[PDB]
Amino acid sequence: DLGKKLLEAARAGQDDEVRLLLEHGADVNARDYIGSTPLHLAAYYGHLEIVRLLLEHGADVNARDSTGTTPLHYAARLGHLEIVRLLLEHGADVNARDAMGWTPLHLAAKKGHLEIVRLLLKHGADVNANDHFGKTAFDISIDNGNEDLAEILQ
Repeated sequence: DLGKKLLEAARAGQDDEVRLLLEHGADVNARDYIGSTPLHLAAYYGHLEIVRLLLEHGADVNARDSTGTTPLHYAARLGHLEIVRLLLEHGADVNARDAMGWTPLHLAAKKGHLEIVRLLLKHGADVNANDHFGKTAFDISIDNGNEDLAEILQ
């Protein structure tokens, strides 16, 4: 159906094809078999323009897949700064927790993405949020010995 096509196009970074499918009425929140939406896949693969088009056509900014992962979780983990920025501006839940209890801040902390960390903090990320391991993003920075991040967070 059109939603399957939309999922594939979003994943592939096909700006024009996504716009075409949306204009022919593809379900903007179509789900794959793990509950990914197109916005998840665009966030994962770093397709800014596609995230923009999807939001414009009423994509759920706070969709969760079957594991509780949101698009912002992917963008934060995979280092896509400008996707983090756009998602945040469209109302992404800065403190969403995935199945492990990780917020975007935790995930950006794990991968050492300093500008994402700072941007998350500007938009109200909870520096005291504990994951299911009992760790804050600051604990993670101390466990990775990432001085720059620990300095930002401490």
